[PDB]
Amino acid sequence: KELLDADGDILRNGGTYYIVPAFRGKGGGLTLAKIGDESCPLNVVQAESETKRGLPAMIWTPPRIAILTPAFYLNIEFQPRDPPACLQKYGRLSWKVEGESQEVKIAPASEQHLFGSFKIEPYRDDYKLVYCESCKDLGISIDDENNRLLVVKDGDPLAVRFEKSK
Repeated sequence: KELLDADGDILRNGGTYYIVPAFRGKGGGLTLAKIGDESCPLNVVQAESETKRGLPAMIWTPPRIAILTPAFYLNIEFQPRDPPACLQKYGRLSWKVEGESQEVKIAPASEQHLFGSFKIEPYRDDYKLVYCESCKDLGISIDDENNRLLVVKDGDPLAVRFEKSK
């Protein structure tokens, strides 16, 4: 199966997309939030408002191939226009999974791996994101303050689509 954006174009290696929900009524696209006692927004979350596309995400794999497929391991990097000061010296805001909490967060730059651990898979009529420590679905878990945390949640994936950032 081919990985397509919402227009029908195959996803590009190194392309930038908004990662938006395929279903209505439970939040918008993927973005960052500060959680708990953290002063910096290091958690990947779904936007509370369905009207929001979230942050552009650059998706890439080391092989010098022009398109992406479900077989490739991916790095996913948020590219905000106006990153908060605490994240301005990162260079790349790459996703990781924290092993003990299973939360998707932004990695320190020194921790980023050449091959990422994410993949994109068809899911019903849309797509899902998976994390490969076998691979497990990423889904949403609500915290005490109603933040919609992106977490490993095997069997309850967040269904997503990809919109070109432009």
